[PDB]
Amino acid sequence: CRAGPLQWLCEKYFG
Repeated sequence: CRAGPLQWLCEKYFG
């Protein structure tokens, strides 16, 4: 996932 503010959130939850 793109390194946005929700990088951690995107990778951990949204794949």
